[PDB]
Amino acid sequence: AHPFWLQLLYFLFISLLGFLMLKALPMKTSMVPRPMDLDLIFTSVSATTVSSMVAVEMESFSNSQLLLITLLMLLGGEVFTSILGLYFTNALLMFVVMGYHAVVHVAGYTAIVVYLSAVGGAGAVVAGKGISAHTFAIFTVVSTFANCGFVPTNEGMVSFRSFPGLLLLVMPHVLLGNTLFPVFLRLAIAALERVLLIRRRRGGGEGYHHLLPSSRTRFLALTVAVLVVAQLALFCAMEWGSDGLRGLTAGQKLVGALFMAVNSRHSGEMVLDLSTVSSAVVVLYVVMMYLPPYTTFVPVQKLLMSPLSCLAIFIVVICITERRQIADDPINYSVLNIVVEVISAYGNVGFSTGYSCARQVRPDGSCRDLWVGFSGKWSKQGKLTLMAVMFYGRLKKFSLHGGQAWKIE
Amino acid sequence: AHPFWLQLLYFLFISLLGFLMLKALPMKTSMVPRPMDLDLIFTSVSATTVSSMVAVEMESFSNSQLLLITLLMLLGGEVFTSILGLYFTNALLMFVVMGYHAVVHVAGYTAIVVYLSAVGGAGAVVAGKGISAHTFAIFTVVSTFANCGFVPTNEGMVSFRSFPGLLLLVMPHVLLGNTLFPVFLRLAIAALERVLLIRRRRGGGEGYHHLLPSSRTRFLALTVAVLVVAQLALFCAMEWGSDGLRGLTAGQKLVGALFMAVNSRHSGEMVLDLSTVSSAVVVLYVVMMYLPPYTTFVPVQKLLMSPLSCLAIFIVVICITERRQIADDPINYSVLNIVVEVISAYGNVGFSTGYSCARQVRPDGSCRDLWVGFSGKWSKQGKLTLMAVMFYGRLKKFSLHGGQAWKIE
Repeated sequence: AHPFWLQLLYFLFISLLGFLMLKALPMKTSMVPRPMDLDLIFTSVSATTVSSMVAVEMESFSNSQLLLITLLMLLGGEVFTSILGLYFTNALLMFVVMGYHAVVHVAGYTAIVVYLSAVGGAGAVVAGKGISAHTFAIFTVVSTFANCGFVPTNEGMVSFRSFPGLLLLVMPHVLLGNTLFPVFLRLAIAALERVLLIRRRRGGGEGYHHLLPSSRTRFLALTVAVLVVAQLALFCAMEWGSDGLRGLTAGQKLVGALFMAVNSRHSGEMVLDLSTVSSAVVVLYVVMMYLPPYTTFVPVQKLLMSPLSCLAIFIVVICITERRQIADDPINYSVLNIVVEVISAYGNVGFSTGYSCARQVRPDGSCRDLWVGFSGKWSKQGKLTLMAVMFYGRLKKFSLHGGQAWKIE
Repeated sequence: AHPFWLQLLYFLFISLLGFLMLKALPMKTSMVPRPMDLDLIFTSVSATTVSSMVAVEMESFSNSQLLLITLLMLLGGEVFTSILGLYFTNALLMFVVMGYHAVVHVAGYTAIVVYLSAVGGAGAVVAGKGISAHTFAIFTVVSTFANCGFVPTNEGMVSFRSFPGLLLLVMPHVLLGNTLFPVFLRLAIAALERVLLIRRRRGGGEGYHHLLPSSRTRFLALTVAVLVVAQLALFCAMEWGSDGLRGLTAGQKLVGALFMAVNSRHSGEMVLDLSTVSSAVVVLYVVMMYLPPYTTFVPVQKLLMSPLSCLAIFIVVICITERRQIADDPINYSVLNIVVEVISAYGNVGFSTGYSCARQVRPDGSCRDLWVGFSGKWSKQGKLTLMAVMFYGRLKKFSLHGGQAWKIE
């Protein structure tokens, strides 16, 4: 069995199960009609293929569907699908990877809740939202760590903006579950060595696709900081006296800047909104957000097309069939925003510029803009194509090749 | 001597000489003040690195500077720089390549002028422009064939729109000088064989970077038609009842559609305007316009970055330093338009969406919009960065590698 097919079926079945059990469960309170089936399946797909693509307000979700999405996105986190693959490849490192999965989860949702309760601060916010502190902590942890980014509140982290606690206490899980997974894996195996030599020193790699040679661990930790600090520097050199950053203090704004820079890689947790930000920053986000997480700067089948060519074709489709809204509301439906959304689907971040109705070239009729955050392109065909891009991007490691026959000079 | 350095100096010196002799020569009539030095050097760079980037109206150019640009873009056409490289590599195929250069030029500017004179039709247009029929034919031929696209008239080919003569009689030179150069080279060597075997059959290639194995000639002629027909089909399936295509007949509109599809690769001659065209067509143009001309679908130094990464960095720069106009006039300065311009500089097509002032979100003050056609980003820094992209894109064959150290999963 080709692991591509196996994981495709895994994700498809888990998404279907999540969608069904999300449809069944009660909705928060009773005054919100259940969203159309497409929105629900979109939320299930986003949760499974750890990303975000909110597409449905998170304050319109019960405390039961919150746990459902918790266990729908955990089953779909990178480390888990890695453990589930090791199990089949084992029929001993699986034990340690699962142990650290559990350890980091426990630390996360036993520290976030402690911060929430002990020091009130931004504790009344979640209480007003109707989300329990325990459920909020669980959802955030199983999201952020799985590098999903789904936040319990409609605001996202902008509600927790102006409070650095849940930003520096959450991001470490972004840096502990998706990109710097091998680095901390090796670093903790170094401590475990007190008691497992064959896993450390160079060899066959134990057939573990998420383990790298020691050289590449340190060299991938370099690419990260150099990209994280690059995004942080650009965002602090462009959007520092911006309109969406005025009421924050210097430290309480740099916290959000670092959160955005770190999460932009493959987590997708937003504290700002990607509409009042210069296009030279969202372009850098797109560029640093298309890159696969184990992409390293090492200074030391023919019918398939390259991932960038596939993204080009998908953007071509999104623009080809969602006309009459690009030509009607160009500011909101700018090809920059379309590209950002498509490459968020592909990169499994879930960055979204939203659909602030104030940006319409001309306000027509009743525009009671929802707080979904750019629920795709508000067309069924576009939502389906975006979900296809999402599924193609989750299993990107099995198609990253491409090209070949497209032979350049 | 690394040929990259030699050709860089060649292009730099030729551009400087062209700029100086363009500054010296009289301007058309006397009522047009000479454009600022940056615009003149921009025109020289565009002519040298066969592209377009009009940046200065062509009806404000004398009949002497027209010949200057004629001989400034010929010296810079791909075939010529290939012959000049063969000369140095010869210190016999140089003779045949030069012969066919001359033959196609002669046919072009002895047929276009014949069509212009014999059948009046769109002959009064150029007469009104003030451009002589002979000079118009020369400029068009030395442009189109060198795949430059500079058109003598301010309109471009939209003035010659509604007249298929100068569209199907010019495009063949687009398909005879840049992309299907090797195909016709081999096909004509087949006829010459009547009299040169070692150049045809597989061997060392004679060190000719513009010659391909017979298999790749037929396989590159495939990629072209399949891309040409793809662009033609998309443009005819989207922009066929458009506003900028209403007054044309079915055949007289399909002629322009085919002209746009064929020229979009590496010529850059516009009959329409890239503002009243759906973004799903300009996106396809960008995708089919970043590809190098000898790119084939074959179904049978560490500090450098990949060409797409370099383009990403250049677009990041263009957006980073040309702020306050993206946030002030988003419709005209859309990142889609910026990307189109940057990848036109890189691909050496010279496609330009123009700056129709009607597209401003709010018309402020006196906007006497020029007919330049998107003279860069109307900022000196942006014009310089665009010229740098242009020079980096002309000698793309010497940097197409890149990446390496950026090691993906």
